[PDB]
Amino acid sequence: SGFRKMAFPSGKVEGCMVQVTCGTTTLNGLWLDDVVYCPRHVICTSEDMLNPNYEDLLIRKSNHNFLVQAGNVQLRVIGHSMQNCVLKLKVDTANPKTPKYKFVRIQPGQTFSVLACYNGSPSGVYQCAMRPNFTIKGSFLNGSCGSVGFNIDYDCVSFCYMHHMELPTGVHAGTDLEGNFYGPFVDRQTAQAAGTDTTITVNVLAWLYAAVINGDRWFLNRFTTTLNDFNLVAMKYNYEPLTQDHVDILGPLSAQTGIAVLDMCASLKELLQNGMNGRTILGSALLEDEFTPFDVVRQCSGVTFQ
Amino acid sequence: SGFRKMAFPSGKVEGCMVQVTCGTTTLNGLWLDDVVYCPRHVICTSEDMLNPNYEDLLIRKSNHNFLVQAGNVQLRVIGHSMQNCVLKLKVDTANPKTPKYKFVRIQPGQTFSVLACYNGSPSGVYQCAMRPNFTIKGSFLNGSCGSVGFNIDYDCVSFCYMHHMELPTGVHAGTDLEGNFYGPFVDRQTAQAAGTDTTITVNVLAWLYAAVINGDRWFLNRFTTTLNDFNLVAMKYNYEPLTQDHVDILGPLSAQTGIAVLDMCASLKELLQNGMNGRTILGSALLEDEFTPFDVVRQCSGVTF
Ligand SMILES: O=C(CN1Cc2ccc(Cl)cc2[C@@]2(CCN(c3cncc4ccccc34)C2=O)C1)NCC1CC1
Ligand SMILES: O=C(CN1Cc2ccc(Cl)cc2[C@@]2(CCN(c3cncc4ccccc34)C2=O)C1)NCC1CC1
Ligand SMILES: [Cl-]
Repeated sequence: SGFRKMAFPSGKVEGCMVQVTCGTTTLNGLWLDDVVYCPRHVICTSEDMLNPNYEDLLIRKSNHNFLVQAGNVQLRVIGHSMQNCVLKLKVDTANPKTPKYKFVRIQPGQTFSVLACYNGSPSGVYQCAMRPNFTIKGSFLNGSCGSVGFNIDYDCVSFCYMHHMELPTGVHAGTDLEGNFYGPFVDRQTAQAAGTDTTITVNVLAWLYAAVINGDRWFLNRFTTTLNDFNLVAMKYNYEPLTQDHVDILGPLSAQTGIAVLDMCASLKELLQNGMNGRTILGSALLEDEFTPFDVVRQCSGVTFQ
Repeated sequence: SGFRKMAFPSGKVEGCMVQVTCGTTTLNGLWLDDVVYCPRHVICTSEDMLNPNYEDLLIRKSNHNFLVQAGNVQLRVIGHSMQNCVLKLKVDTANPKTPKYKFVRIQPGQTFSVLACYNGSPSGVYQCAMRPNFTIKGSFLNGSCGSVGFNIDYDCVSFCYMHHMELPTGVHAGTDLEGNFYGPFVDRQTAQAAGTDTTITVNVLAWLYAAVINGDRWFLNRFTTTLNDFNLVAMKYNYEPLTQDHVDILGPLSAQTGIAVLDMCASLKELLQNGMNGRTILGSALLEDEFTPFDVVRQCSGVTF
């Protein structure tokens, strides 16, 4: 029993974190085999950020301008290249702690663990979701750039995020491990703002199923809804539209509890209209949207507390 | 910017988790040097749990009755002993991944990271606090016994909890690594219940300071209070009494924000008597009490391990 915001064990990722320094700029790198991946803005000063010409800044650099430190050992850079917004530093030593891994680009609504790092040293691990506006609500200070997001389903680490910046509203933006930004952001200090964010409806529904599995049903009702009527109401509360794909993905949770997806949608409609009236759901007074259907199945018991 | 419920990196603990099997019971063990530590109830069947005589159950066991598996390697048990509610299995191989460590017993209000494990394999990591009633609000299924709680300071892992059982309300109970239970619990199948819990006041105050550090200031006011007048409010709302020690511990957070502790107490008093009026603090509609003053300082400074 219980339901917590749970991160993947971070050990496999901790063994990949290194410090990358270019001149006066220091940040984190990810060392997999003989390559260290890091944000390309490691080659920029604060003034370079207004309108950086990364190609012009990079051509002036040699391999020995990049200092890479793994623990208390200096790695030797023997090559460098830029791929989108990521710098790939070829080193002369393969990481002996390289886990089984993949680079995966995730969609909004998907969750992942973040290993926050400073100076190549891990400080903490927490769970995040890619928001519908492509930002993440992380906890990152200056020096955290290059910290990564990942999932570890079945002993293989799937790297999905690398940290690059904090937006004026205090939320965060970054790239996949190929250097492609999530959202319409650029690694430039120009006017950029997080678009209006919305609630991840399929995740709220998954978390309501989690509350039912753990033995709570106070929020259910005798009503049902059509998908379009549900969407017409939900969008009035800044909730993402629920698609037929989301209904399909909720199938196993619907089967385990015996509650049809559109019946749970009717409960969600009522909760949006009424609030919780002094009650909580899984120890929360707000509707939680950073647990996916897959996360609930992973954490919750396969047996419902009927 | 940002404020999240953050756990310590779990790598140093993952390298210590093993599977321990005794007959039909399978749970997790902690392998440090040549000893594997695990709940002593690994030697019990469901019927034994009704009224177990652990010394009598243990004397009937040989070293070869304990199957210890580290990854896909079988460890050989060469000795066994019991210390309080923990079983210590001497093995023929020292763990090459043993970190620098200490066994520490924590007080209620203190937080720690839990590395939830099943069959000796880590599944997840989350943060939690020892409640004033000595239970923890964890997330554990059958097979999670032997999973541990810990904190890190520099390179040293301080092991503070080992998981043993779930109570009827869905909360959890366990021991320190010397096998002493937190709370008035026993490792037996009998009627046991979590006592009435209270809110960790010093932690709520620390989290209000974290909200001010992050730009949330709507709840601040021109008022102050005495510690005596605040404690009368705390008792009325099921909050733990705030002591001069708690005020001293909040000193660095008070200095960073320029808000006196008793000044923050007057803000909490008004929140307790009026609610949030449709507002949130750090994305929460409830007053959060599972961040200590040290957790707030550590997260807002970037301490590494
Ligand atoms: O003070 C700056 C200037 N930043 C320009 C800029 C522009 C583009 C890119 Cl890709 C990167 C950056 C920087 C590189 C470091 N960085 C940070 C990343 N993660 C957490 C942070 C926490 C505090 C300060 C900085 C952080 C950036 O956003 C610095 N940004 C933050 C202001 C609130 C808005
Ligand atoms: O059905 C039982 C019988 N338990 C007796 C008992 C008595 C004393 C001790 Cl130390 C241990 C135990 C057991 C050993 C495993 N265990 C569990 C630990 N953590 C999460 C669990 C989740 C589900 C089931 C069991 C769990 C215990 O509490 C099993 N407990 C669950 C009922 C709510 C209360
Ligand atoms: Cl995805």
